[PDB]
Amino acid sequence: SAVKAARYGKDNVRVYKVHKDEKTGVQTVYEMTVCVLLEGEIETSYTKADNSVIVATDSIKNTIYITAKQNPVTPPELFGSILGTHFIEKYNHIHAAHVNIVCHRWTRMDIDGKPHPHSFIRDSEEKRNVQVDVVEGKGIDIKSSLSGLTVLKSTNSQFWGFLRDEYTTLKETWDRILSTDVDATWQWKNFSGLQEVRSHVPKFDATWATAREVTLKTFAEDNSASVQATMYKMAEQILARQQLIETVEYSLPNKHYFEIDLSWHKGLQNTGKNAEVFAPQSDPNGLIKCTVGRSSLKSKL
Amino acid sequence: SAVKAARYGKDNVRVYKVHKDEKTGVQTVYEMTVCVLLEGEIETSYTKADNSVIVATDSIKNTIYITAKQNPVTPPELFGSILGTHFIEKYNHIHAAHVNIVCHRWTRMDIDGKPHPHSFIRDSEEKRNVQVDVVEGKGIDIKSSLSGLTVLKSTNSQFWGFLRDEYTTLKETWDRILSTDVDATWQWKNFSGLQEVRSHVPKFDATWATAREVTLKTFAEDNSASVQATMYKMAEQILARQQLIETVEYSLPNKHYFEIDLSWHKGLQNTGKNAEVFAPQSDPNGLIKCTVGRSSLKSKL
Amino acid sequence: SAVKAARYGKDNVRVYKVHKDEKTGVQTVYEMTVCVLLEGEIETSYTKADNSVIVATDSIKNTIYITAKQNPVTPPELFGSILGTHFIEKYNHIHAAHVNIVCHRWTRMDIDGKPHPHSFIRDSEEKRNVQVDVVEGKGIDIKSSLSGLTVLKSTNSQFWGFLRDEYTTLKETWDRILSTDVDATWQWKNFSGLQEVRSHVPKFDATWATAREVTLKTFAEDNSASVQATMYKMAEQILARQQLIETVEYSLPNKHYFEIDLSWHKGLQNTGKNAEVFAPQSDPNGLIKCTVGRSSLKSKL
Amino acid sequence: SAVKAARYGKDNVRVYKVHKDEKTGVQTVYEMTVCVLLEGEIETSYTKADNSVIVATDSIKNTIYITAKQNPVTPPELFGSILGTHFIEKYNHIHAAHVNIVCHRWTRMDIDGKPHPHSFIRDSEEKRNVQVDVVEGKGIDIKSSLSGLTVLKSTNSQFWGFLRDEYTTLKETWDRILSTDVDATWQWKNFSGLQEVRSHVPKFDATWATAREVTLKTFAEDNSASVQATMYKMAEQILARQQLIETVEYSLPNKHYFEIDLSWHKGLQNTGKNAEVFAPQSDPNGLIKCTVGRSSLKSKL
Ligand SMILES: *O([O])[C@@]12[N]C(=O)N([C])C1=NC(=O)[N]C2=O
Ligand SMILES: *O([O])[C@@]12[N]C(=O)N([C])C1=NC(=O)[N]C2=O
Ligand SMILES: *O([O])[C@@]12[N]C(=O)N([C])C1=NC(=O)[N]C2=O
Ligand SMILES: *O([O])[C@@]12[N]C(=O)N([C])C1=NC(=O)[N]C2=O
Repeated sequence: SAVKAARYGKDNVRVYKVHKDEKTGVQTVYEMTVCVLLEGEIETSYTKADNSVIVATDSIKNTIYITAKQNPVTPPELFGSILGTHFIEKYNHIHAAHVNIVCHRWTRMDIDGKPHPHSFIRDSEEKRNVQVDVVEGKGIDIKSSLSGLTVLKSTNSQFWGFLRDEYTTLKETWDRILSTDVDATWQWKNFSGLQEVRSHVPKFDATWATAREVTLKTFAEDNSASVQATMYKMAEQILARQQLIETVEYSLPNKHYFEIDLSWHKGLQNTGKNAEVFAPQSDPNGLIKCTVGRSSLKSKL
Repeated sequence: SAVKAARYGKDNVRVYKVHKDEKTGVQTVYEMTVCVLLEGEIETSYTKADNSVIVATDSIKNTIYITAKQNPVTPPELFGSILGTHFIEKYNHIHAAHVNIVCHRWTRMDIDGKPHPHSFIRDSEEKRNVQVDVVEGKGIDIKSSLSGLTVLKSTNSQFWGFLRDEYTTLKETWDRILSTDVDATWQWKNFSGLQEVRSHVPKFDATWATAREVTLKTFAEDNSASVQATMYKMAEQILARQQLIETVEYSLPNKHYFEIDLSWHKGLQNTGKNAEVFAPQSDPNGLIKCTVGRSSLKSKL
Repeated sequence: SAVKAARYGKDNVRVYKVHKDEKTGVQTVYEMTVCVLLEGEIETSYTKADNSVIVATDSIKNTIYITAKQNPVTPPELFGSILGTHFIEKYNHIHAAHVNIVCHRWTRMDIDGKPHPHSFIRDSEEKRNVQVDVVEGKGIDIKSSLSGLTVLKSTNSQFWGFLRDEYTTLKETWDRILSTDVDATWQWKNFSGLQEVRSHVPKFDATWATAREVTLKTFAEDNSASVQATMYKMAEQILARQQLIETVEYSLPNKHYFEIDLSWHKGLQNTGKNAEVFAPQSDPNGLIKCTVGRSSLKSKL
Repeated sequence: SAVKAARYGKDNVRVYKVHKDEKTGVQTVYEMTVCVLLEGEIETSYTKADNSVIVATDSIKNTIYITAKQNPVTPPELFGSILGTHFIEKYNHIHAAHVNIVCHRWTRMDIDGKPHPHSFIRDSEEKRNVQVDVVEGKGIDIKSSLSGLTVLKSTNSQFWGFLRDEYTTLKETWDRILSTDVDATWQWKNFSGLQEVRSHVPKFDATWATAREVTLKTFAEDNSASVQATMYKMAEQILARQQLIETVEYSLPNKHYFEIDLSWHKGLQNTGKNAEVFAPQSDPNGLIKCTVGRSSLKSKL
């Protein structure tokens, strides 16, 4: 036998950081969950009980907290790049660091119409995430995402004109509920190293904000022909607004809300135009995915 | 043997309702999870295989949807009262109905600064709940609550002066993080029936809003001596603002954020006044409870 | 305002203990999650910022680990009684201790047909639990339970003869699937203190084993008329087999498996006698409860 | 813009099937959760609101149940292959089907020492899974796995000789607890189509059983130098026992159990040789991965 692939490290490292402005009194908090997995010349730890090649996962944990103490933790694209770069620079035999960060929301409270200097609310379980792959000799590859953004529209969604054969029971509809949990990912151009990442720092928060804005406005305003058609519109707009991202990926469940025929009970009308009460379905669910990039076709367009 | 207590029914009934204003185009959505459990002269279903006394749980489910079609689903205190009253009135041998409702958030989206007529966001997993116990001959007992309201303050929390003995290792502190998930319950005066509940309908939304407002403002503004002291202040204020509630209950976890001593690494200072990076602890957690009512002591106060 | 009820303590305290027989080499492991909440003369911690009356939750945590080091952790009824007794004896002003223990399964592995001396498998997420309420001057009240015991039978369950009215759509059936997650609780006679608990120690494991055995055999063998009828049979048998328990409680979901009519597709027959493929329903679910005790009726039986 | 990748279908489809032997009375149950995602000439559903190319997810759901009615659901490798093959054969424009199956345990109950003909227990949340990728013109690629197999050994695990630098605090140990949740995957040689899959049907259950047996015995018997070293031994043995699998992958968390120093309390000794009571850590956790294949090195071995 031989080792074909290996990576190891510390997962589920919860990290909080506070910034205190002593002049103004305003405090700002950040909370994340971090995973760092390393690759390199480590195969003998598996094959020969050679622990000399292992940077202990406990040490990786320590390093996450030390790096958070010594650097900004925002934007997460930067923090992840600093953290991954540390491992491949510090350890000659480590050649890749894979850093995943989930950022948790702590939104400043407004009390009596004024932002409070040191109190926060988890205003959504929506996350902002990064996946930062730092590969020695091959730069830094970053995927940024938002996830757990749960939305519903009560009309202006349709689904008709789909294939119908002997496996089909679904009725066409010109007016349905559409609800999803949005997972949207934008993948950046490869960066050559940490200096290039730093050179683009403002673009990270700006592009996350664009992605979120476009997602919400397109969902709300598109009289949707399908999940497929709507998500594509989102992706094409995000690509148009940031030239440093190469692709946009969406993964969207179709969280079904079924009509309830009540006509068996006193002739109650609760379908079609009279549909008011629905049964949300926990499972199963449609699942619709696509990755959108920029065109390179010049004929047969 | 004999049956000492029994109740049965349908749990986890997911319900959506939409209201459409055809004049304005504005749509409003409601989503809940409902449980209804019945009591009455049902013991022979357990002891004698007598199913004649069972209103099938499937029928209870149907009844939840029919009742939602024929009545408002808001405020949940009213919906639960209508629903519970139905069972004890319709079925002579059913003498209590226990209705639990969890209301899920669907907050209207603002798009380009304007409220959208038919698009919504799950802006928090915070819930608004009711427990409505409709007992034949003994009226309607309602407990209203908010739950899953997750908050954090980064300073202006203290904990010192606690008992110290041979089991104690905890350091006193004059400046710590305080974070919790708020579960707050207000219990209403007994109502004689559905007419009395209806007579107080506006008070339900108003009292939920007061409870939420008081919770947030007191959390944010109290330079807290303990979880105990802060929660008591919340409860006393809510009681002062609604004379139809008899008690207020809080159940609050103390979700610990531990300092991380980094002085072993290059003399890094990350404790006390220099504490910036903390380790959120998933478990264990303090758990602090109290039920507050109005005083009746006239001496030794 | 005044404090009407209060309790506080530490929740979610994970505890492992190992026993090592140095003569044989056999090791035995125990893992639990513990909650201890205290009551007593603590109201001034809420009303007056008086922390002197608070035994810190951190200290309660320490005490759980110290007590586990100094005593057996099995049976959990005993451990919980020792632990609760400690708080009301050690602290004059603490007058009740409420101890909840969830015991996690670590079943010894059999390797090549022989029990391994120090390797274990989580063979089920089924739990064994206790609730031990130690109340100064009023002894020790113990509720023991098993929970998360998930079972299914593919026939020999029926449900017919239930009430039928204008809310009813459910078809009678003489052959259905029955599946549940069993939560069964037995409540012991009040014990006067720790000596009386100790005097009955062997009965705890024996009664848990009886409850489990009776549950499984009755589920498997009863040609069930309803969940109600089957659960009652379980309870009556457990009461008959242990005179020191006063009541038995079951709480059982009816986890529905729906037939799927496929006759629209090539005349496929998949209902009634030809039902082979079913759709498990995640929600909603029936929920059926009862508490059974010993009879005291002497007439009209 | 253009579509670079797309797939869509139905997720979270719960499926039960029963087999009834009418001669013997013995019934056997199967329960799974299924996901099927399709690829093909579908880009215009995203770019042009062309629903004609969409086989509705609802129809995919119907097809899962129909296929389960008309075919064996075991082994899952076969069922997934039949199901995926159906989509690429039935629909000219569909060119890949990605089928994921999670199989849930229903183990026959033994009652009074005899296997019961129609009653079952969920004896573990451990799963058996498959990922079957059916790609037109490129056969069938199958990955089989077991997951959620939670184990612990109380001794005969070590971790010493790891890299030590200025980021390291971890103590070397020659005797620790080792606990994990095993996720083990074996990837089969590419199969040319459904006939080749069928030709190897007995190997699927046999190889799952080997993987499980090897996992448990190696975990129990290896005096482990590290998670890395132990998992490699598992993988090499599985490869040696089935020539039709090309690689074996393990993904193992190191679920830490920390010693508790109690020497501050009455000199209690609970470390090293006297360690009996430990604190299981929910997070963070080590995470150790490797993919093992057969060697092809002929020099510098
Ligand atoms: O995804 O869920 C489908 N299949 C289906 O049955 N639907 C009702 C869907 N709606 C869609 O928007 N697209 C789609 O492919
Ligand atoms: O609850 O968690 C405690 N015990 C304790 O150790 N603490 C740090 C606490 N803080 C409090 O506010 N109150 C309390 O009783
Ligand atoms: O509980 O789920 C019911 N109601 C119902 O509709 N059922 C199919 C049930 N089966 C039962 O065993 N009992 C019962 O009351
Ligand atoms: O993985 O958790 C480590 N790092 C570490 O700190 N450990 C205690 C580990 N034990 C291991 O078996 N391997 C490893 O790399």
